[PDB]
Amino acid sequence: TKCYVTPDATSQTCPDGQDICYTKTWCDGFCSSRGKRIDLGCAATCPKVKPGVDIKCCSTDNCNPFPTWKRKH
Repeated sequence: TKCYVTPDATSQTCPDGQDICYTKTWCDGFCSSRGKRIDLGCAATCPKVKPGVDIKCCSTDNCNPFPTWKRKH
């Protein structure tokens, strides 16, 4: 199982692997720093090419609480 964001339910799905939680976005800090951002997936590698979008990956499962919201949470 894994994480995600989509704050609605909890946010630990896409079993498949094995893999990671990846969240990639746009902004992170002041633009919309209280929704969201973020598209996420069931990973497949966080490399190191990024312009301006915030990309985080972490192996594990659920990684992730960090639903964060507004502030947490």
